[PDB]
Amino acid sequence: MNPPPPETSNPNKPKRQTNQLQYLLRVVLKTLWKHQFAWPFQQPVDAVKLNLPDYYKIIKTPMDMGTIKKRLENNYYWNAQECIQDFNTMFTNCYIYNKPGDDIVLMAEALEKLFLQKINELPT
Ligand SMILES: COc1cc(C(=O)NCCc2cccs2)cc(OC)c1OC
Repeated sequence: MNPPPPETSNPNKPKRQTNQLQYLLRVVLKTLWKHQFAWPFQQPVDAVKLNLPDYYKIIKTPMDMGTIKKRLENNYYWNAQECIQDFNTMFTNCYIYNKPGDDIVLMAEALEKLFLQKINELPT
């Protein structure tokens, strides 16, 4: 069975909006979303649908771009670094669950390179 997806709101967590977080939604996330390899990453891994009964037996900090998008829309994050950490968790989860050379890993590697390209320079 699937675990609950990561929270996208939390009333006792303080919220914040910054220029860098606005950019992370408007430019970084919304650009990566349109990439031809983004589709595996647009929603939480559904282990029942995808027939990955070991996924959440291996991956204990799940993350995906649909969750990140909702978090950005809700001003869930305190700063850009917190959001960037969720992207990095999403990519590393893929590398951990799989192995080098797998099609899904080739997709994550390409997306990670584009992500790094986009966050290399952030607004002030
Ligand atoms: C989001 O992370 C993952 C997503 C998928 C996924 O959508 N699989 C559907 C068919 C595919 C297989 C190869 C390319 S896409 C598979 C993974 O591992 C098999 C992942 O990593 C855990």
